[PDB]
Amino acid sequence: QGITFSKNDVEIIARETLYRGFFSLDLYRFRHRLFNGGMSGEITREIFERGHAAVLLPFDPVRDEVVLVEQIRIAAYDTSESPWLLEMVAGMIEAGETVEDVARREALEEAGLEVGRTKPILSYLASPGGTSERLSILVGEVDASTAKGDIRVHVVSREQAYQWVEEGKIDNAASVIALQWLQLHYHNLRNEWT
Amino acid sequence: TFSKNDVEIIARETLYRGFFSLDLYRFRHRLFNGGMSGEITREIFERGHAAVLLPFDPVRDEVVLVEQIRIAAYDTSESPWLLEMVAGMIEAGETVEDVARREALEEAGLEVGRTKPILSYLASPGGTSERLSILVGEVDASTAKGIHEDIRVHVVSREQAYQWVEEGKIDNAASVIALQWLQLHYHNLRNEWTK
Ligand SMILES: Nc1ncnc2c1ncn2[C@@H]1O[C@H](COP(=O)(O)OP(=O)(O)OP(=O)(O)O)[C@@H](O)[C@H]1O
Repeated sequence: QGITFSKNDVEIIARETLYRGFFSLDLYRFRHRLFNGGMSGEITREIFERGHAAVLLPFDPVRDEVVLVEQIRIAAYDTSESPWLLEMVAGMIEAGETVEDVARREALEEAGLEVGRTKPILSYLASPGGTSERLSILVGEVDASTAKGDIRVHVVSREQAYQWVEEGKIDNAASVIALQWLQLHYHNLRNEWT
Repeated sequence: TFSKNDVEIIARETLYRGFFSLDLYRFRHRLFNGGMSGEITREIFERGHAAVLLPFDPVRDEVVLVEQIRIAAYDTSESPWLLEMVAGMIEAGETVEDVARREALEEAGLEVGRTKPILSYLASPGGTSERLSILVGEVDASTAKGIHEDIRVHVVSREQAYQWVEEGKIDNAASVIALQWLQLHYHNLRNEWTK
């Protein structure tokens, strides 16, 4: 079956910016259809607005290796042993840029990686109870033996990277989603990129 | 190679206090080439942390999803009504399991049997501290009833739920992560819970 209602079954009455700095905190005021058939009353929700991002999983299909980038993310501090995380290449998307354009650029800049073919993985909402942020992931064909370049660049086997997901050593959403997808799809990907 | 001793959090300055909070972290950290950074500031969205339950019936190979509006999805989605995992915020002194069991009962009338941790992830750690801890919980999908803020309960085959991830019809991080895990692990999990 699936979801019942569409973007046309909600009325956004007004938006209000409660905080504006590098990012924003907005208040949405809205009403929406109910499953029974009625119309909700007026609801307000706080929403963290920080734009949207492109993510690239660098995968070498011949070596069966991924490239990860390590750097500090201070928001991890309170719930992690260390705030230095192993992550995918990623960048914010500015007006007029494509996901692929940003993903290729950041792969070159962050990890010194020239990307061959790309393929979409998935596009996901990071945490839609409280933020609008959407991240669109591509897998990018790389030669992992060329990975060069603060930030530290790591080359590891696909199996090792996935075991690190299982063990909680990689535990940021973008990387977890990308590496789980790779564990499910690497056979067909290796075939396609031969 | 760095630990928390390699960070100095100078201050956390309140930027906004409402239902959620926004703080300015002011900090210095050690550099890979040696030495410390200067003062760095980052805006961090603080909303607590969450417990997430993937309700899985191993006898029937079915999963239970809950549907409701998430207005933050509006600007980038076909619809702001999302198909999701049971979830709730963890309050002081609560365990992940306490919250998962409570929300499973309240939102979907489900009693939970055995549980296994799937994984615990940071939603978007460049800008928010939020951590979400996912459990898979054994349920009898023939007890999945809608109760009676506005939620609809869906019972679907695991294969359909995973096909919806592939198609983008399920596209929130918690549900994508849980259902990808299930697609990787269901054969062993069904054996473990039907032995
Ligand atoms: N939470 C935040 N609060 C304030 N500014 C931010 C935040 N996140 C990112 N920025 C700004 O966005 C720029 C690019 O963001 P990005 O996620 O690439 O950070 P980064 O990897 O720490 O970057 P940098 O190489 O500048 O250290 C950062 O240099 C910083 O100026």
